[PDB]
Amino acid sequence: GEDGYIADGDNCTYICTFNNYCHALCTDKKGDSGACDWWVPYGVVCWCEDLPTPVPIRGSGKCR
Repeated sequence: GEDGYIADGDNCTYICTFNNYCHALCTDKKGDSGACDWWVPYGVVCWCEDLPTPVPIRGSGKCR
């Protein structure tokens, strides 16, 4: 469906160092694939491709 940085129900991304971790995390959540992006406005977090609407991605605002 959509692409972006997988977040949790409280607007928080997931930290990473390796692409494998993000890949599994993303696939675990029905995505196509995933990779760790080292330079993002939130730090080094997971980015997913073709992630379903049931799963949230980061949006504008705070992580609480």
